[PDB]
Amino acid sequence: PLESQYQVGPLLGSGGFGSVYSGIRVSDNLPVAIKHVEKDRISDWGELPNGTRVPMEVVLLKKVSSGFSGVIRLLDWFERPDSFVLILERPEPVQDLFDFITERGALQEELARSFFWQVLEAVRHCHNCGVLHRDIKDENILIDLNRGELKLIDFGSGALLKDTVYTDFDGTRVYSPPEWIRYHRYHGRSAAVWSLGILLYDMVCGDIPFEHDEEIIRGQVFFRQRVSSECQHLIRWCLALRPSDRPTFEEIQNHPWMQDVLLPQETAEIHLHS
Ligand SMILES: C[C@@H]1C[C@H](N)C[C@H](c2ccncc2NC(=O)c2ccc(F)c(-c3c(F)cccc3F)n2)C1
Repeated sequence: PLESQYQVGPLLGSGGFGSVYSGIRVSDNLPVAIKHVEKDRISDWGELPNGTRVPMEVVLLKKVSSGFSGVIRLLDWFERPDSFVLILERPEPVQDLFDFITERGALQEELARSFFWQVLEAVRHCHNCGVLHRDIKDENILIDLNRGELKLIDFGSGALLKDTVYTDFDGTRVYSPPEWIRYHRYHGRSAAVWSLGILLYDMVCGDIPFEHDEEIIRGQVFFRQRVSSECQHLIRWCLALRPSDRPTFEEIQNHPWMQDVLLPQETAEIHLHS
């Protein structure tokens, strides 16, 4: 049984993704997050190695499970008559990047560099494991405040990574690329790089650059805060209108703005513990 193994704590939040609760594993008192999703609300379904019908999210989290701590670990999962329940690792203390940015405003470039580098390492891990997240954004990034380590969450809009065109999308529209808005078509890696440009702008400006479809299509970036020329260049490159003009993960990590990154513990020491 599920509610014999886990002591349910308060509701953390709910939305399109389902309902997420704080929890504790009864046996060892390990902090967990308990995600409930109704079967009717799941459009994308996957197949487990031994042919079991499960939400894509379970397939994807299983593919990215390893010792690497840049992706939230799926500890267990359960099927109920009209729902699925996922048990996820829960760092303590933790804060999502959206709340962190709301609280602190625009981030110092040294902090934004450390955070962006860790999300690039996490997204490269997903891609290397054949997983495309499709909803990279501040709300889907968790900060392990004690360790200065960032974790990617919510693979509910994800898909298996492929080299052919995607014509389906259920991620966040203001992080979606102009090829999706205009043609309902995009390729995995270049669409991920566009969302990364949106995220980097969000970190250094304290808000997203585009709100309307017309602004995404135009792709003209206005800087509302003081941002270095090198950081502005990387953002504008990730936000290139033509998908083939966007940098690869290697070109982002070799960019001059990305050099001399702080270690996660140094990041926590300078920017989080203080
Ligand atoms: C209340 C959340 C708001 C987010 N901005 C989004 C979170 C989310 C959305 C969709 N699917 C799954 C998720 N959550 C998770 O997998 C998950 C896993 C481990 C965690 F430590 C947390 C968590 C959090 F994210 C914020 C505060 C406290 C937490 F425990 N969440 C729910």
